[PDB]
Amino acid sequence: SPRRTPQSIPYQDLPHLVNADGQYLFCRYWAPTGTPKALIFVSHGAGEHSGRYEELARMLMGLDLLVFAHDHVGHGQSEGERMVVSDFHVFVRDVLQHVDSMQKDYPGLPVFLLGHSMGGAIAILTAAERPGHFAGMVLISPLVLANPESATTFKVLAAKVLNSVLPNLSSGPIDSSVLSRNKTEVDIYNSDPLICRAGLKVCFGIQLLNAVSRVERALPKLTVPFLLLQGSADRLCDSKGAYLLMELAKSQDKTLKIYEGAYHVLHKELPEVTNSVFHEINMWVSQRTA
Ligand SMILES: CC1=CC(C)=[N+]2C1=Cc1ccc(CCC(=O)NCCOc3ccccc3CC3CC4(C3)CN(C(=O)N3CC5(COC(=O)N5)C3)C4)n1[B-]2(F)F
Repeated sequence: SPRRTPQSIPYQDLPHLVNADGQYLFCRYWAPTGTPKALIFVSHGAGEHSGRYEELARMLMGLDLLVFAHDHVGHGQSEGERMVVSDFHVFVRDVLQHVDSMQKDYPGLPVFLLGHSMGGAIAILTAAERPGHFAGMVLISPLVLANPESATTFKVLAAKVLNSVLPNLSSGPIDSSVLSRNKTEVDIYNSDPLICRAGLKVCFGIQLLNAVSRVERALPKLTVPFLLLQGSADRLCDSKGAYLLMELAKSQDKTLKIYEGAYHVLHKELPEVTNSVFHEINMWVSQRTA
């Protein structure tokens, strides 16, 4: 009986990678027909999975980048208790393993990171561990500062869980209605069986708060070029965090675009926003691969 995804598919039938904890991570690749000009790792966020990046990945592949991703532990088709992580650094360690593996297979190529929300915090922390080694980072509403209502809710609950033994204490789910003004994208999110929409475990929310704390400490070490895209009406990642990232990162090549009125998932927003997001990422990555 082979090791299977949480959805019962044998890993031997799928692209995969075994992490340092012996857990199978489901992997995705979008490689061009020609010779790749760069590599780019796509880092998905909490609750979701790498298949939600199909359209972005196909655009980047069309620029002759080799796009690759995996489902973070506890997410999508990867192993692990759902939306649990022993420590947030597991996510960063696993990204670095996959990046290092791909860099061996495609030596000499520059490597970019792209991350949304929790995946953007992962990307920041990944780049901060390897100053000078990444060519650029694209951040879509990265988790730099949590929505303050969410932060206060979990900080109070964290007091219970950090002082008692309450392993399964949960709060509300990530609210789908604040993900996007595009109702069809909200409905798609609520329909995808690979998305975990349960109430957030307090221990997982604690790791999200750990991510915020570690991102703050990482900013003085962050020198990678980056493009930062942020909606002004984001009720999940506070736009104040995007401004603070622009202020505190030491990168010499940093650009912020604010989408006025837009919600959290900018690459799945109203068409005017999403089209701009795709266009801006295309141009920014193109300029830095040439
Ligand atoms: C007056 C009032 C009363 C109450 C009660 N509220 C009030 C007001 C507000 C305002 C907002 C909220 C709630 C907003 C909400 O849902 N928080 C969820 C909990 O978040 C956290 C919990 C702990 C730590 C940190 C956070 C914030 C992070 C940011 C992410 C949660 C989103 N994720 C992420 O990586 N990605 C990928 C996704 C999925 O797929 C996509 O495509 N992208 C989303 C990480 N309230 B309220 F509290 F309801």
